[PDB]
Amino acid sequence: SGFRKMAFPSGKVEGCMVQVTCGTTTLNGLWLDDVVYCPRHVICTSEDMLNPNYEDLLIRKSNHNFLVQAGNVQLRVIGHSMQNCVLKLKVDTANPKTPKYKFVRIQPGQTFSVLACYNGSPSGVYQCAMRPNFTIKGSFLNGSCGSVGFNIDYDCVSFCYMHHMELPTGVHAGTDLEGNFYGPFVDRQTAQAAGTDTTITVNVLAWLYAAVINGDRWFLNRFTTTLNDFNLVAMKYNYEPLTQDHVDILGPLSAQTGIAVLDMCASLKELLQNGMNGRTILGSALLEDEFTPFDVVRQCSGVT
Amino acid sequence: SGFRKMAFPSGKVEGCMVQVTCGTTTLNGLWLDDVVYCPRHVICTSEDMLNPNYEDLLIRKSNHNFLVQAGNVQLRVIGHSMQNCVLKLKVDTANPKTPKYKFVRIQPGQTFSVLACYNGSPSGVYQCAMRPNFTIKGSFLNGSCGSVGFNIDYDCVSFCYMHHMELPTGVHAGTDLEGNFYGPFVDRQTAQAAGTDTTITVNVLAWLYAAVINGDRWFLNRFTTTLNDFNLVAMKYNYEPLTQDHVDILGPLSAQTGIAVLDMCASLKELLQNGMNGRTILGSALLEDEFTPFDVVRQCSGVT
Repeated sequence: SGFRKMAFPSGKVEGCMVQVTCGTTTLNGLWLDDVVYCPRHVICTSEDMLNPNYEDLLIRKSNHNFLVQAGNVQLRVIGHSMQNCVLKLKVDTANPKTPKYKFVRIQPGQTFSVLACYNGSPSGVYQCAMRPNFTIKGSFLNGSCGSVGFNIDYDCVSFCYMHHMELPTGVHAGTDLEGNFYGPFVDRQTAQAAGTDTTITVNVLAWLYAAVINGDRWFLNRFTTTLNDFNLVAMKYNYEPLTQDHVDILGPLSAQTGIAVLDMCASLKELLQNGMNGRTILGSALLEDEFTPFDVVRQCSGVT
Repeated sequence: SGFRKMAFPSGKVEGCMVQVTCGTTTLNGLWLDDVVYCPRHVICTSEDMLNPNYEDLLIRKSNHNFLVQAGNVQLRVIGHSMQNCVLKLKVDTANPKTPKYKFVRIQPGQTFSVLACYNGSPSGVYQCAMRPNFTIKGSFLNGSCGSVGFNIDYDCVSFCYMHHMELPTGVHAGTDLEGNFYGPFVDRQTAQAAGTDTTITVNVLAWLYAAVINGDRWFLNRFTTTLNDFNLVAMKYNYEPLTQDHVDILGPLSAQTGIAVLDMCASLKELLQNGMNGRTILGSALLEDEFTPFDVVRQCSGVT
């Protein structure tokens, strides 16, 4: 019993973190096989960040200008290339701690663990969601760039995020491991406003199922609804529309609890309309949306 | 910017987790040097848990009855002893991944990371606090016993908790690594009710400092208070009394923000009396008390 914002164990990723320095910029790199992946803005001064031409800045850089340190041992850089917004530094040594891995590009609403790093050294691990506006609400200071987001399926690390940018609003933007930004963001210090941070409806419903499983049941009401009726209310409250695909994904939690998805929708509808009235659900005074249906099943079933 | 419930990177602890089986009971062990530490209730059937005599049950157990598996390799048990509520299984092999470590007994209000494990395999990491009633609000299923709580100071893991028990209220109880329960709890399936779960006042104040640092300032008011006046209000709201020792501990955050501790107390007093009025602080609708002043400084300064 109990339900926590739980991150993946970070060890497999800790084994991959390195320091990358180019001139006076130091950030983090991900070392997988004989390639170190890092944000291309490693090559920028803060002056350059205002209007960088990455291809032109990169011409002035040689392999030996990229200083890669793993622990307190230097890696030899034998090649470098730019792929979208990441650099790939080819080193002469395969990371002996390379886990089984994949690069995945996640969808908004999907959750992942972040290993916050500074100078190639892990400081902390926390759980995030790709927001519907393609920001993430992280905890990142100067030097945190190249920190990565990931999921683990048994022994396979799926890397889904690399940290590049903080927006003036103090929310975060970054890339998949192919260097493609999530959403419309760019690695330039310019006006970049985020769109509406809508609530991830399917995740709230999952978390209400988590609450029922863990004994928090006060919000279960006598009502049901339809997807169309629920969605009129979702729209009004800046919740994402619920699809039949979301209903299908919640099936296992519906089955485990015996509460029909549309009945839980009607409970959520009343919570939106009435509020919590000073009550809590799983120790929260607001409706939590950074647990996926898969997260709730995993945590409630104890997958390793 | 941003402020997250952040756990220590778990890798150093993942390297220590093993499976312990005695008869039909399987739980987790901590392997440090040539000793495996596990809950003594590994020797109990669920029938035994109703009224166990551990010394008498232990007489019927030999070294070879304790099956210790690290990955998919068996460790040879060459000795066993009971220390308070833990067993110490001496094995013939020092854990080659033993980090620098200490055993510490933490005080209520202190926070730590939990590596939730099943069958010696890590499932997740999350942040906890030793509650003022000496419970913790964890996420633990059958098989999670022997999962450990820890802090890390650079490269030294301080182990402070081992998971033993879920109370009928679905809150958690366990020991330090000397096998001494936190609070009055026992490793027996009996009536054990928790006392008042008071709010860790110094931790709330730390988290309000975190909020100011991270741009959330709407709750800063024009008032101050005294420790005695604040404490009259704390008492009424089931907050722990604030001491001058707590004020001293908040000094660095006071200094960084220029907000006197007693001014932040007066802001907290108004929040208690007025509520949040549907507003949030660092994405929470309630006052968070599982960040210590040290946690806020660490996360806000990026210690590795």
